[PDB]
Amino acid sequence: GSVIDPSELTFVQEIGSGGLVHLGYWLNKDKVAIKTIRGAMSEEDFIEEAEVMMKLSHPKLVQLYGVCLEQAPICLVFEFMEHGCLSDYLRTQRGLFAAETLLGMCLDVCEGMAYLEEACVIHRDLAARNCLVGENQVIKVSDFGPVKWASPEVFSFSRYSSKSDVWSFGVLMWEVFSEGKIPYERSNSEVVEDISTGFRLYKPRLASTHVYQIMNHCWKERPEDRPAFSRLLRQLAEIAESG
Ligand SMILES: CCC(O)(CC)c1ccc2cc(-c3[nH]nc4cc(-c5ccccc5)sc34)[nH]c2c1
Repeated sequence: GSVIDPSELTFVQEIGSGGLVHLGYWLNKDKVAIKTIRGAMSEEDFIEEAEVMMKLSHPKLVQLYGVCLEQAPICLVFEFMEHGCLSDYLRTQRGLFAAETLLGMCLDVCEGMAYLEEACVIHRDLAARNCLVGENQVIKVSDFGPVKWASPEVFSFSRYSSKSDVWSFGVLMWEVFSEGKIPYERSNSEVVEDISTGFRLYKPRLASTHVYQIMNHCWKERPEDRPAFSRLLRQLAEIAESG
């Protein structure tokens, strides 16, 4: 449920585009991020994803205040994340990040994805662009309600599972350690044929041998050979404890 009246919301500034993302206030008190509809995408599916997001509670997942239904275009009322999009945050603060900080960001994404794995929810589009940065560099997973991030089962047979999101997490891990670099920067059919041949993303300078090894385990051809998010969480924690 959670229905918000349009008069309660106050639009301040446009902060994102795709629909549009606006910085605003709810009841003239709380800082909120308002996601308005474009056109493309169904109005019911946009609300169906919001109902799923409001039922999943984890400190590493973005929380929703409510939904505006009365006036069209309809909108989602999200909590405001101070530093915004992860991919953009990595590019702006490039060269200022330490290896420990970048690994800490990957552990935050893996925490939220381990919760979704147990709750049997497939993300379908896990990327650095769909991750948000809050206060004290805390990373939260969004849009949990593009073949570069897709696994061989997805771009050829459209088989979605928890192991296909593991492949996406491997590509996400590459974006973090490369400090916001575009993966396979190359057309869709060019990369889809490159992956099957045996070509993967190169080793980033900031990432270590143990970090890149975990990325390749996520990049395994067979879904069964890839480790689960629950296992990956403990493997990433072992690197942070030692080096
Ligand atoms: C310096 C970062 C800043 O420029 C500050 C205004 C910025 C830019 C963009 C965003 C977006 C957010 C944000 N907070 N919470 C959400 C949820 C979002 C969302 C978008 C699409 C689908 C689902 C959720 S975007 C967002 N905070 C920002 C902060």
